[PDB]
Amino acid sequence: RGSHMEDFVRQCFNPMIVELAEKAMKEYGEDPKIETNKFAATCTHLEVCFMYSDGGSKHRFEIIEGRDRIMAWTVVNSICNTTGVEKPKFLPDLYDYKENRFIEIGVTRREVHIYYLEKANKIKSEKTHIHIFSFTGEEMATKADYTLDEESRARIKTRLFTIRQEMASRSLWDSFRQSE
Amino acid sequence: RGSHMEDFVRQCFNPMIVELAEKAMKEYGEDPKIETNKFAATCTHLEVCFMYSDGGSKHRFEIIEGRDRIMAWTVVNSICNTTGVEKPKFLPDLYDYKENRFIEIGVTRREVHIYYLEKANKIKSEKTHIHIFSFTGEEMATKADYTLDEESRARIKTRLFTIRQEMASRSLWDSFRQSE
Amino acid sequence: RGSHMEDFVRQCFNPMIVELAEKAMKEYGEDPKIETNKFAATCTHLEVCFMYSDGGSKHRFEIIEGRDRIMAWTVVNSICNTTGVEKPKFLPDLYDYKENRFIEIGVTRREVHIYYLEKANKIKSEKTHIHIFSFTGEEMATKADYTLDEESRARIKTRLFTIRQEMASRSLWDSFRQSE
Amino acid sequence: RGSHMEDFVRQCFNPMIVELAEKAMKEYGEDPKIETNKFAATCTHLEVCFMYSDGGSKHRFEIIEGRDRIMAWTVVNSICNTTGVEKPKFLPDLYDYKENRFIEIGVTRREVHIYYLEKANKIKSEKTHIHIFSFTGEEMATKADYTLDEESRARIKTRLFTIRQEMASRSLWDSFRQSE
Ligand SMILES: O=C1NCCc2cccc(c2)OCCCCOc2cccc(c2)C2=NC(=O)C(O)C1=N2
Ligand SMILES: O=C1NCCc2cccc(c2)OCCCCOc2cccc(c2)C2=NC(=O)C(O)C1=N2
Ligand SMILES: O=C1NCCc2cccc(c2)OCCCCOc2cccc(c2)C2=NC(=O)C(O)C1=N2
Ligand SMILES: O=C1NCCc2cccc(c2)OCCCCOc2cccc(c2)C2=NC(=O)C(O)C1=N2
Ligand SMILES: [Mn+2]
Ligand SMILES: [Mn+2]
Ligand SMILES: [Mn+2]
Ligand SMILES: [Mn+2]
Ligand SMILES: [Mn+2]
Ligand SMILES: [Mn+2]
Ligand SMILES: [Mn+2]
Ligand SMILES: [Mn+2]
Repeated sequence: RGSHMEDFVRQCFNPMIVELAEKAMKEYGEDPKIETNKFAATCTHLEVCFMYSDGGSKHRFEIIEGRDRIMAWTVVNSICNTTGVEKPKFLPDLYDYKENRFIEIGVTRREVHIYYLEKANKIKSEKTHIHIFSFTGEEMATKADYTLDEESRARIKTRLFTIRQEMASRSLWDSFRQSE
Repeated sequence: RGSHMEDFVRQCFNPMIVELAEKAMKEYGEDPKIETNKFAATCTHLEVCFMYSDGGSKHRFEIIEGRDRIMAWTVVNSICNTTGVEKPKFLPDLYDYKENRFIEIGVTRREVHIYYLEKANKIKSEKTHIHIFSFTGEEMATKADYTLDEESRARIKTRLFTIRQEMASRSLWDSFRQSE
Repeated sequence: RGSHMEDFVRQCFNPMIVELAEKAMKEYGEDPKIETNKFAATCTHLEVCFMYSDGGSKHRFEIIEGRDRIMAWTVVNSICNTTGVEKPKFLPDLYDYKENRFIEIGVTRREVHIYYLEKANKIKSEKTHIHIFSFTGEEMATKADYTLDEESRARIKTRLFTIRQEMASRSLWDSFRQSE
Repeated sequence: RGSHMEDFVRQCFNPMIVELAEKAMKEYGEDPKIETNKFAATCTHLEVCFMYSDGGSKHRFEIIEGRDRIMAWTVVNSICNTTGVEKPKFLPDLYDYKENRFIEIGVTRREVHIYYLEKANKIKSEKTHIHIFSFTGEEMATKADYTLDEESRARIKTRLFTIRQEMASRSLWDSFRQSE
């Protein structure tokens, strides 16, 4: 295919993130060489989920994103069967052992307002906490409970805007923006 | 022997846990290739003991389980001879430098209620703290003092239920359950 | 060139610091083999900046010094575009996610009093926090807010005086002092 | 020489401790192959000093023991010239950046009472904090200020008694005891 977006994704993100995103897309019938915008988004979503899990105390989070579908659901079942929390219909991204709730992390190129609306209406488990990040430095969380402290969330916002700058410097941002 | 339980234990637990469990069983005249249920249980008990020791503050715990019998008793003697705590008749699993007591960690396929009864009656040192975990997500500790915080114990419960699911998915749980 | 200062810098600082200082000087048209005093100063400034970033809590600081000019400004733009802080005219050394301000770290062979005066007058962004260290063990910070706790700053002062002793023992301090 | 004490020291302590003790003894005209009791004591003293430095918060301690005489005094001079603390006449073992004092750590086979007396009378700098450990599990510190918390000191006491047991099991304790 020879996409410019593909070579930028491989130099922007670390090899473990790229490998997990490639495996995730292929598992769902998506090709990272063609759907290069989806390739960038899944890497971005993966890195955001991992910085998020690094922001709290040790042992605080259980990472669901980044596993295969079967093993991700297996850990969800164990979390539900040991904490009594209701089983979510869709795969979440983390579990907060402190607040005892699942977290769905979103990363959007639109307003954080409209994307949360889509995710809140998509998921039926109203117990699942939602936390949205934008590429412009905005965020929005369920009940205005942002889970982490200010500095951990600020790192994610800074990293997101750096990716945007790197994309625009290569004339790839406009195609990435009008693709969500 | 060629046991399905053997190959699952080697892929479920990390190689250091398997090696320590193999050495522990052989030291007591048990063969991991035949007593494959005991092989799974000792690996599970070993991993639970190590996650437990990782749950507290640094330097808080002294790990007794996972050593050879002679060296495990040597550290117990040093702990007793330096803290004044009475020497337990049976080998415990950890020592809590914070609460100044030995901890016996149990992992059961039955009710956490009955297993503690067996361990409390087995040990005569009533000073030794007892902490039981089940594969269903229940726990029970001496004086209702669970030592660690909620999230460290929840990780162990989640991990235990994941092992149960992995066993049942391979049709090995029923033999493991009716073997304790 | 065969400078004694060059061989001391390579044995005093760790190879990653030397490599970053060499790249920084060459990027600005300076040669570490000739401008050996500048070579020592940039290594010292780099090490001080990194010990500083290690002094606070995790995630607290964003390191700007030690990057290439383009990437350093790219992260600054993301920090400004996500926190609303005004863009500084000159490249700072760190960003404090806790106090929400940029930090300019200085290391001087003169009085900490006069060097801050030069840096305060050089920078127009009065929001940028200034923190000066001397080779004699003195420090001076904006609004007397020294950011870190006492022990993290004391380590830097101790390290600075050790470098001075190592220089004087090799008869290189006097040339280094009367060069700033 | 072929000493039993020599081979036990090499299997009891980690190779970095043995190497530092060997270098320390040779620097003072002592041979680890002959003065095997001194070899064991210097390894024990070195390990105790390092567990001690690991007991406090990060950045809290500056390790003086384990360096060459010239570099150990160079760091002492920098600590004194930056904190204003008086220069000790004899090399201490650590510096407490929290309490702003040097620490002399002793390890004795006699009563902690008599050994402190020798060290307090040896050193003239009454500012230098003294902390003694015994192989029986006793300790004694200046002004009853034990610096670290209870659990960090208990680890050192446990480790000391384990070394004693390992020595006595090899019939080397009695020669080690009546050698101090
Ligand atoms: O967890 C998730 N799993 C999805 C795995 C996946 C990978 C590749 C293709 C695909 C599914 O099909 C897309 C189905 C229609 C959904 O449209 C999108 C588009 C882009 C991102 C997301 C969803 C998304 N955002 C998140 O925040 C997530 O957590 C999350 N997906
Ligand atoms: O510490 C322990 N050391 C035992 C070492 C050992 C290994 C292999 C065989 C064996 C002994 O013989 C069994 C003797 C009869 C005891 O029956 C069992 C069966 C299964 C687990 C345990 C005990 C057990 N549960 C714990 O919780 C422990 O801590 C613990 N053992
Ligand atoms: O961030 C910085 N970037 C400068 C990068 C650089 C490297 C090599 C040569 C050069 C610039 O040209 C010098 C231009 C005139 C400035 O004179 C000096 C001399 C010595 C140190 C500094 C400035 C300095 N002190 C700091 O504290 C800094 O943070 C800092 N520089
Ligand atoms: O720091 C120290 N540096 C000494 C370096 C050294 C190594 C080998 C031989 C030697 C000196 O000559 C001995 C001179 C007479 C002193 O007798 C002893 C005997 C055994 C231990 C100590 C002192 C001692 N105890 C501590 O606690 C220390 O801190 C400490 N030494
Ligand atoms: Mn997801
Ligand atoms: Mn998500
Ligand atoms: Mn046990
Ligand atoms: Mn047990
Ligand atoms: Mn700078
Ligand atoms: Mn600077
Ligand atoms: Mn000493
Ligand atoms: Mn000493």
